Amino acid sequence: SPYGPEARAELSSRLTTLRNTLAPATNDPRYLQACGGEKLNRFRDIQCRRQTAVRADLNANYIQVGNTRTIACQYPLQSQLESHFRMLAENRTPVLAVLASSSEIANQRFGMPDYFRQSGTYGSITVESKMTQQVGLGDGIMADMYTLTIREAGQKTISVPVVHVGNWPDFTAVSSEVTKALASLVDQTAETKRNMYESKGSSAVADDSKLRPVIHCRAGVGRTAQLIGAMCMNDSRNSQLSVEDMVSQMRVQRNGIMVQKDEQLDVLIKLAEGQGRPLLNS
Amino acid sequence: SPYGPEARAELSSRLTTLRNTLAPATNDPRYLQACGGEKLNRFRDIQCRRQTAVRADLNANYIQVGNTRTIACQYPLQSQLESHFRMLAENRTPVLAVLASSSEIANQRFGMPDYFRQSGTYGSITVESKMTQQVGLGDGIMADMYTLTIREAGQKTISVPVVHVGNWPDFTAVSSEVTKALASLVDQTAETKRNMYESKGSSAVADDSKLRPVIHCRAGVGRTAQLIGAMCMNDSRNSQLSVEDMVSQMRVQRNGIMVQKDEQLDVLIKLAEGQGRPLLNS
Ligand SMILES: O=[N+]([O-])c1ccc(O)c(OS(=O)(=O)O)c1
Ligand SMILES: O=[N+]([O-])c1ccc(O)c(OS(=O)(=O)O)c1
Repeated sequence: SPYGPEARAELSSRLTTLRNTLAPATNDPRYLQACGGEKLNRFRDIQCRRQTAVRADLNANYIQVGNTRTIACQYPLQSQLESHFRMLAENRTPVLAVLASSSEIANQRFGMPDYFRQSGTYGSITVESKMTQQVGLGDGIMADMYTLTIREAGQKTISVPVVHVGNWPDFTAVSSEVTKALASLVDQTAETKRNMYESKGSSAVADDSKLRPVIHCRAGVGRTAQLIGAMCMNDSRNSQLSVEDMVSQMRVQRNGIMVQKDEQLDVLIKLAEGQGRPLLNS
Repeated sequence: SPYGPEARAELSSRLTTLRNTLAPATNDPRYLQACGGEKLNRFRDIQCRRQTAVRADLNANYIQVGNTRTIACQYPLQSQLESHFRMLAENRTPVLAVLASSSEIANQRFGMPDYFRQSGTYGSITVESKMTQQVGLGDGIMADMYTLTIREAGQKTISVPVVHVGNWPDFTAVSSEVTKALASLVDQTAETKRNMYESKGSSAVADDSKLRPVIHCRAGVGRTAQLIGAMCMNDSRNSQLSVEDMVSQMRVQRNGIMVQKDEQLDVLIKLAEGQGRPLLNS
């Protein structure tokens, strides 16, 4: 069977080799180094591939999986909020998906600023947050939506749709079903916003680096990778892209931890199976 | 005014761009293609989004607008009736809303079989039609109700409540007041039937692809989309979902013609205004 134990063990074997190869050495030239000064990485061992880095002072990467273009990042550190908002505004972000829970954000020990549910001033940037719809995803998991309006003197004002999975559970994986519902919602939100930009003749439409959904959880490697994998499977342009391809691509373009847990890879396996998409490359 | 000429012009503009982007190319990969064979699309330019298609041999789509889950389809071709009945039964359809007029049905040149007002045999499926209540909706518009009992050897017998509005003319919008009364009746009918299935511990309750109201008119883009929009505004879970959201969601999940006529979009605007719901996204 293409989705049996033997196939799963082979997929695991190829991915483990790749994680090992991509493990960051001290002062690794493959990875962004703090430039710095200020702490760049939220976690010491969770680093940001230099050649696909979005900004020199964020832990954030452009990732293309097949045809699917995204940005994946860590939850921005306190010091990084201005730069983070500048990334969001410059990208003409069509959806920001935050997969860290309300309980994580509320936990002062974790240093995850509640930057999208309240208004605020961050250096030369001001941000206004407004609550919009709430969408159930299944299993009682809820997406709370917002718009963030980012203002800065001498810059165009940009509003960004936010999808926040406020009760992502901390003790269990989220199911493939909830994952698929979340990828659909995030993709739909992006498509509505991207359409507005296309309608106005935005020059961002022509720029490979712009109009990318931005996805973060806490480290930007576990929950983030599970959603990015599900989004690439939702994309009609990605026929025949294997699970091995998707995960290898996320790993090379961000770090070797992308899809951090077995349960996360299992979701991607189950979604692929549902589509009759291959796990392994021939 | 957020409901004035300027707002409405901007809404139309965004919706037009989307329709144009969604236009099906010859052999478009975003859309379901005829599997042979028999005609799939009742109208060659009214196509069925592949990623949300219900069955490979029907022009029919799962649509979720905010939290509201439905199925929208074209009036089934004769050769599609058997598959159409199998969709209805497998979905444990809580209500089937038919918005095609008695005149259209009667017009033999339109090829719209009278599949719900009479009993019949469709391959291995037998269907028994029984008339139930009649509910007036305003402006002399009438909802005629039925119960379709679908039987097939070795399969569970399923009964489907039908709401047929036989006097909503093709290419028109009934008033916002009639639309609101029809959405209430359709939602109420589904609620009663869904309750029955829950009382019996039906497995369909847990399944997101099942228990969806099914709505069709002739093409499944005009009158259908007006009703679906009204149903989503009747759903208490959809606070702050904009008209721009609702229509963009219907378009991405079926085709770019959803909400075919200005007058239909006008009913949705008028219903939104009545609720202080936004027309546009920020
Ligand atoms: O490795 N980590 O540093 C790490 C820490 C906490 C997380 O919750 C996590 O998972 S993640 O946020 O889904 O990527 C990853
Ligand atoms: O868009 N169309 O090409 C189309 C064709 C026939 C219809 O009868 C129609 O109207 S509809 O049945 O209310 O969707 C729409």
